[PDB]
Amino acid sequence: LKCNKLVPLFYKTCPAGKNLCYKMFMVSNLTVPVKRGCIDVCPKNSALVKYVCCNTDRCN
Repeated sequence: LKCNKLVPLFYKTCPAGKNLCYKMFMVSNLTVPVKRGCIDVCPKNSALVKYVCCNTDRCN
């Protein structure tokens, strides 16, 4: 249950209270992640900016 916030800040671990991790970014250089954190509801998306939510492993 360890995740990172954004990238240059990292997060460490945020178990209990939360439920999964999530990242949000848009077209930049070659499809890269921009922000990240652990929450519980992260559905929906858009078209130029995508925001997904991971469960565990490689992301909380």
